[PDB]
Amino acid sequence: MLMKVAEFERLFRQAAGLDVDKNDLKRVSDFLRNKLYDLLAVAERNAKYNGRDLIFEPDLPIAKGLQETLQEFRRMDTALELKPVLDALAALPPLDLEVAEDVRNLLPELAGALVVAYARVLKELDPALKNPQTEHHERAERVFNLLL
Amino acid sequence: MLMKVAEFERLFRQAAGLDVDKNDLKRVSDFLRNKLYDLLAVAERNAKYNGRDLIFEPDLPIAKGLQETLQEFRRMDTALELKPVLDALAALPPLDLEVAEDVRNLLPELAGALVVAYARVLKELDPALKNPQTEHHERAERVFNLLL
Ligand SMILES: [Ca+2]
Ligand SMILES: [Ca+2]
Repeated sequence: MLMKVAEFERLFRQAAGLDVDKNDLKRVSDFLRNKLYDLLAVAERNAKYNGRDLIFEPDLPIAKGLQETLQEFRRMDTALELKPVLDALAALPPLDLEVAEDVRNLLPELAGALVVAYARVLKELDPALKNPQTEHHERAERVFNLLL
Repeated sequence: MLMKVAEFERLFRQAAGLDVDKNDLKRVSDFLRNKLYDLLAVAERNAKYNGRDLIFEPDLPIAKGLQETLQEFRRMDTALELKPVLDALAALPPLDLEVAEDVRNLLPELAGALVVAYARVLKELDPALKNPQTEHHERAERVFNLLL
């Protein structure tokens, strides 16, 4: 998955005080992994459009709000490994272009930001929520699908 | 505002089957106007990053999900005028760079996609909602703020 199980749990807990059922974490990981993949697919397209042989941070379609959530994640002093993210993404078609070092280190942080955003979306959908189950996740995904 | 009152009303109905009044539209329009402005502000940064003095479509940080929503909007046969969008954006500080022709024509569509996404978020917050109250806008905005 994108990160260790305990890592997912730690983000859900600290960011929104939520406890995610293990039977849902795999899907959460694949869902956010797919969103991260989409950020990179758009980034590769932008890199080629600008005549570059490498993908850089500006190539990723990260809007101001997501950027601020990313900073929100960074303030959590939570270091996530790169390997699990790259391995998760490798299940999908490989990018043609090399990603710049700025982006490589960014990927795990983005994974964290995505989980943080996802957890908070769940909280907006159900303010008193504590233990989301399948149905909460399906709904959270529908919301995410609208903007990311 | 970003569009005619009639067009806002139409998008809210076609997108989420929601009704909207005056109090709603002024707040909604300004919020989405600011979101659209932010896309452009980031686009300007991206244009400059790529050594251009003109903003093109790839510069806009449009993630795949938002792009799908734009395509969803385009399927609603609701053509929006460019001028109301530019007038709305004029209330904010002008960018240094001019936008290219393809971006100009895209702006109204983005305004429409944003309304479509906003209405659908409101609907997710409460599938039984018919007319969004201040409570709902506050939550819908918080959801958008996490991603845009
Ligand atoms: Ca070019
Ligand atoms: Ca560069």
